[PDB]
Amino acid sequence: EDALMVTREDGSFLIDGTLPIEELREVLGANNYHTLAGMCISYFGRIPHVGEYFDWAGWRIEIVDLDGARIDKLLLQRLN
Amino acid sequence: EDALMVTREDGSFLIDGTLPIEELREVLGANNYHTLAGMCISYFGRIPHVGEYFDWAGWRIEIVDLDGARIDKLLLQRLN
Ligand SMILES: [Ca+2]
Ligand SMILES: [Ca+2]
Ligand SMILES: [Ca+2]
Repeated sequence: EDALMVTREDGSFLIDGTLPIEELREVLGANNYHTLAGMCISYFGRIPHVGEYFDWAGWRIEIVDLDGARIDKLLLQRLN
Repeated sequence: EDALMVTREDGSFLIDGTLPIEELREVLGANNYHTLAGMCISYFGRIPHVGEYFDWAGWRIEIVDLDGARIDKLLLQRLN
């Protein structure tokens, strides 16, 4: 089944909302949530629009796909 | 229901694979397919991996989310 994380040409990451935060911490070298999508909902306090973003642990996390209410895909880019 | 197209902060577009090609042509100012996902499958001749891309009509089209076999979200960026 679908890869949970993939690397783009520029080194940024496209990541499934279900990735556990523990695993996210490990792969970036960087509660009321235990997954990436959960962390997003916690931060925005609502279901974010695609294209909204926030910064966390020296990374920018941008919503890139929703499936209905599900935060399905995020883009992670290291802050410059 | 879900927006078919959204604009990112840098002006690039995140677009649903179901967007018809006619409508895509209009929004970019730019068969065996009539949708964006269809055009992708036609180009690759297989279901592409997330992060694969091609150039078409002065734009780069990058796969950014799959749902199983469905090409669910694409990133469109104007070639520099
Ligand atoms: Ca979607
Ligand atoms: Ca997906
Ligand atoms: Ca999806």
